[PDB]
Amino acid sequence: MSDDTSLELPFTHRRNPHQTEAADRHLEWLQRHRELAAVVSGSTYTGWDITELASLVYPESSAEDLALAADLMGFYFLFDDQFDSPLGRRPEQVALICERLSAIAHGTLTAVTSPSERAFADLWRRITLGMTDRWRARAACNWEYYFACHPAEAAGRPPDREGYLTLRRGTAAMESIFDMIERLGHFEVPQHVMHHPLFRQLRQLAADIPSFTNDVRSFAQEANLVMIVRRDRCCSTAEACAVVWDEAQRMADRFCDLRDQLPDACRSMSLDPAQRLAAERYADGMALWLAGYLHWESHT
Amino acid sequence: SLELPFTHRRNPHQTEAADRHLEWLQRHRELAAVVSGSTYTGWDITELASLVYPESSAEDLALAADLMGFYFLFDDQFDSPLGRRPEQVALICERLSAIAHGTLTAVTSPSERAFADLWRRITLGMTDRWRARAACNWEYYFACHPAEAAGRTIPPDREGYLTLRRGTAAMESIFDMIERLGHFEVPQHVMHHPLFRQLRQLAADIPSFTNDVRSFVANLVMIVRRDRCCSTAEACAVVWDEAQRMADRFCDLRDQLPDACRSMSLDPAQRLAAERYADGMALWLAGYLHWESH
Repeated sequence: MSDDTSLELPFTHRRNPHQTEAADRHLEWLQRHRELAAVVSGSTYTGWDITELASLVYPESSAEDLALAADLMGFYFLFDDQFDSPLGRRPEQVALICERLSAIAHGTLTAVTSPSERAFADLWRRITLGMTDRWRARAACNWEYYFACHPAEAAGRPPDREGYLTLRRGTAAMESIFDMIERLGHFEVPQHVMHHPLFRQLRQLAADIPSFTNDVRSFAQEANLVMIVRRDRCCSTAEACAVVWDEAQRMADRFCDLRDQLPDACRSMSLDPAQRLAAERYADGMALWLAGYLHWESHT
Repeated sequence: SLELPFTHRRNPHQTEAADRHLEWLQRHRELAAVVSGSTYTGWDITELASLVYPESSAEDLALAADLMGFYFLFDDQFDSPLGRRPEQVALICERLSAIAHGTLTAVTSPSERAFADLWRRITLGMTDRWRARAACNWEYYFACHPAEAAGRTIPPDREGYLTLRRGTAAMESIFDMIERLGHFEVPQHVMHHPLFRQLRQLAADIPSFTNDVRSFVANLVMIVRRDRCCSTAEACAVVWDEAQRMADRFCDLRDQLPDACRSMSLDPAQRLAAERYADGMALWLAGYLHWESH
């Protein structure tokens, strides 16, 4: 698929005005976590364009919070790359590593003893600043979900669609990435907005879309939905790419239809003005995340 | 009847647990008094508990009965003729989530007193790490009720209906209880392995589907019939057949469990926990389905 083509949305991406300052802060973090960063070359790391990604996906965050987003995305890209290796083919070893990382999220790790553990403990300290213990409980469970999927990924080393997508939802870390909308916006969403079915659907759709578009973008290089569809349908490669892209487009359309229905949903619960504003900041945060992500993805 | 390749089991401690459950209802009289005596016993709650957690001790089976009784009694208060104001439901439910997270100032209402008892009993013996997920799943259940109350005012959209029902059915907390009533916690890379995540979602969804077919506009049969412009019989069949397909998939996945565990080189203790977890969901399904058919 052309890097020219984009998913259709009725709004465009935005870019954080603090991108340069946050990039400088991110470079300092990489220096403080040199052992973690050294697992790939400077050229590979720059190729990822991590600070560009952070700026597009959280475009309303402060300089300090944008730097945290950058550090976080760099951790995700570096963590996972560590398993593109013979270690990544040893699920029991992966399970030990990932159990220790979850223990950090839940406050039970006795001592940090690896570069990944040290980097994640720094990030987690910063992530939980200013957030309620109640928010922290869900954020910690979503980190555990992410870490805990990695042994299955290692065991996997052609899967069925449902198994593949179930694994992908975990390894994509989108639940934590959307938890960060609250932390980087300094607010917490009212529980009966968070769990209203309109909002639960916005979150699932915006979480799923990037996994679909990423698999189309990455198919050439590469456990990929385009391959699964091509096999299952016995169709051409270009046909399989279109099937996957078009399902992403259907999800995007449904996301936007539900966003149009948000004011009626809020009024139906008689939200007060502060609750209504939180609901909008949450929905808009997921929308701007998506638009920014898609722009980054088409330019790399 | 929904078909499974294994049968239900029944807890041998049913009578003792039922007596302990009657004592709990006596202690929470104001909550219990909200419905008639014939209506409550027409549910029989301890029968359900005995069938869906058939390997629990007497003491733990009593906790399961008290919990199931709470779900029915708590939800009854929102079953008014015209529905409760959603923002009033939101206040009620925010206070209950606060109990689960340890932040409620004072336990005041009958529902609050009952839930504080149940939550203390549920958390005893479990790690704070387990409690974080269990609390979040209680919070999910409580937090869905304002949306449910709004829905009473006006058939909903299918995807939105099933998104709501997954929350109000409380199946995530009900499966959290497999660990608490079994006195074990499952290894994280078993719990989040895609085989096990699908087992859990399938077993959570099946009872919502069969319950909607059995109870005759917020109902999946009505939604299907309207969307397909089909007959009542075709719509029931669509919903019932979908339930059967999910049960069939559940059992296929359960057949693949040994290979999945070996692929991760689980040790014997971890493998046993994986089996206890999967068997717990399987027995919950078989027992529920038996109870539902009477």
